[PDB]
Amino acid sequence: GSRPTDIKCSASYQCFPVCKSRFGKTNGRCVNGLCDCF
Amino acid sequence: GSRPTDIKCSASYQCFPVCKSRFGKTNGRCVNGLCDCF
Amino acid sequence: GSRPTDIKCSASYQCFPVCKSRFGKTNGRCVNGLCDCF
Amino acid sequence: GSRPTDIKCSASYQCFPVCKSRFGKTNGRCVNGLCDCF
Repeated sequence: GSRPTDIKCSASYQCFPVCKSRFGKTNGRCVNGLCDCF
Repeated sequence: GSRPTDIKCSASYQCFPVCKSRFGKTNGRCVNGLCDCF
Repeated sequence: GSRPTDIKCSASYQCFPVCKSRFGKTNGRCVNGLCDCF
Repeated sequence: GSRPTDIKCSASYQCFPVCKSRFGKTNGRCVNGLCDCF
């Protein structure tokens, strides 16, 4: 499933290292100012 | 070959985590406002 | 425990590659303008 | 000991994914607007 985070963002490119590091996930999206990982 | 994305960018440095995570590619380029991976 | 860096930042998303590269750590936080890793 | 790049940057945090992807290197520095890796 998806993993929402508390990491703030303004663009989805910013979410890829977070999503990889924290959850081993290879897809990230910046959704309402927060990284969401899937 | 190259793998285009829907990830918006304003500089090529932004594309490296996306290109690595999604496709295992070691180069990203911001091309017409979108990340391209190779 | 935590490992400080002198890598400058304005948001915590920026610190994830730094913390991974330097210390193998999967959490980064931008704390007073510098990456801190844990 | 460094590996220079043609990747444009404004801050050293931006160079960590570049340096990892291209050269397997765990340190990046933004030097005169370009990523340098070591």
